[PDB]
Amino acid sequence: MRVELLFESGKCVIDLNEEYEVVKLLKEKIPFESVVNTWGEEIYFSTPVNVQKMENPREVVEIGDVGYWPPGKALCLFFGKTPMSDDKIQPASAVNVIGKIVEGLEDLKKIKDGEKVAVRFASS
Repeated sequence: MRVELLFESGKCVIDLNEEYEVVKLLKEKIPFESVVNTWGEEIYFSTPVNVQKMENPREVVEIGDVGYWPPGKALCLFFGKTPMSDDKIQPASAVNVIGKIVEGLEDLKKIKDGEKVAVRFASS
């Protein structure tokens, strides 16, 4: 299940495996908009969904994967090493890896902490 994220500065697209309740429940809440929040070298936003179940949790990811941040109802978008590591790009919590940054991996560095995402399903 694709999802395209347009911002003011640029855009990306992320793609999420439909085996997961959160992806199905997100289908009720797309398109949507949000404040693009930032933390070091990741971007997240206050999603309108609320699920805390996690079918495939991890404690580190690649520079091009996507999770959900259940405890704060946020997304994540990991595109560099945040300040919360030493060896490897560990996130703020044991987040699932349910999605992939299929696109946008350089334009994410040029966003601000408020470039108004407007999320869509992609395949427009």
